[PDB]
Amino acid sequence: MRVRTERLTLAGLSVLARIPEAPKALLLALHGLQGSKEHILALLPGYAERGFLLLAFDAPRHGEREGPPPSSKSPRYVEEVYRVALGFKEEARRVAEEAERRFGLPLFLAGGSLGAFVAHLLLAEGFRPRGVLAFIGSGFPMKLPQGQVVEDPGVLALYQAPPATRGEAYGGVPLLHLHGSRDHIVPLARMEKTLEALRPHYPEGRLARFVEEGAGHTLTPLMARVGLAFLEHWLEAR
Amino acid sequence: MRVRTERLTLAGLSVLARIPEAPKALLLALHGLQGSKEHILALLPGYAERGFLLLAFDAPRHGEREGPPPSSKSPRYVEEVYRVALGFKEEARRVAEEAERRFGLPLFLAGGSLGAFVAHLLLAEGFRPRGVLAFIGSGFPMKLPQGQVVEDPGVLALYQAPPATRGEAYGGVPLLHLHGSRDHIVPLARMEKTLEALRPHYPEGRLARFVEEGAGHTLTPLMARVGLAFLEHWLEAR
Repeated sequence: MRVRTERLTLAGLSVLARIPEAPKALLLALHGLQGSKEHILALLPGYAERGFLLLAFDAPRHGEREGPPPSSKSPRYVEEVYRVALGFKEEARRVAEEAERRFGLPLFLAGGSLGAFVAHLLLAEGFRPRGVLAFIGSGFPMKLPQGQVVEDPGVLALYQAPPATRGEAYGGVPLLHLHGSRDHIVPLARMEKTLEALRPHYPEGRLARFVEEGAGHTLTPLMARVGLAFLEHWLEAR
Repeated sequence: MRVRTERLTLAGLSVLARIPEAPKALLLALHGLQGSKEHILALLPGYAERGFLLLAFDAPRHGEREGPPPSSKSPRYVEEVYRVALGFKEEARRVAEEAERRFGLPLFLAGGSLGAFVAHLLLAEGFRPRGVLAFIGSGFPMKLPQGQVVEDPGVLALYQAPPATRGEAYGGVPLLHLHGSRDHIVPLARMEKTLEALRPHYPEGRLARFVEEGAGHTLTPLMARVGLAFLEHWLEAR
């Protein structure tokens, strides 16, 4: 399918869009730390060409928005990363609720790294999309390095009760985690911890994982193809 | 896509074929213990419609062939199960090589349970398809139950040197293991042991796993859909 790149205004932010002629569904994509709305859409080859109306926006301090983004060399890095995440979550929820209204179609969510964590924050807070792809990520915030200072109440609360520890709130929304076995930014074990926390709250067949052996912290074209099949599976179901 | 079913003769065996009107690749499918050629093709919905010419034949002692198959009550159960696997392997390689000569299309393998182990036996002996789907299975033979007697030299050889311990002979052929977390016939850990044995021999990736949380020892529609994405990714690769 031919695909047109265009900008809308939803929930008051500027969203990059890829709209197909006969859209069959929407896909809101949330990028990773140090990423951008152009970056995440480029990592989803063939999706719009198959009928998914893609939408991405820059998280706080990223892309065209005012920086600077968090620096891993700062003792306030973690706090800034999750302040960005909490803002990204609040924005995403509104972007999705509007998008649905402006385009009237089933909506799925995709997030890479920080965006996958935000996808978990959204599900834990009751957001109900038709399915979620969580790439190179986790439902627990990153291990907190020694030497950091965290005083923000929102950030402390996410560490005290990570979203993946609230599986009962996820509504069994279909969820696929896609990961690389050698990821050093989000260790494989944190993705597996997320799946094990969610397991008991998910009806059989609705929760799954795909692991590319040897891959690191990169949303590979293989992961992208598998995620595309997963969204079509739930879109064509029941 | 029009698809028709027919019986062909390849390498002297009766092969069930599901033929699309526009074949872009071949998929030889190898059923599991107590299964049959019709059962394994029925568990691959949508594959022929996407352009895969599916082929399946009955393993020794199964389906239309003189049986019965091995019975778990027998002290020679394991011996008989792996002699069926060795026979099935030798036949499958001849069927695959004839199908490739005849249709000139990229060839992939899919195996379910014992058929997944047969796919491993083929890779360990240097058969080089474009990619392999190993559903609900493992590259190691089952744990030997107490009371089993194994005298067949060919089966003893499989325990002495399981195929997954010969990763260097696999030639980095793309391989995806698809499994259910609650499978007790082939425990999840046997599939993980397979991948860990092969990992050092797949330094360029192309090895992967897909685990459906809550699924058991069945080839689920979600597994089939993910396996079709893996095959299309490798078919399209350049």
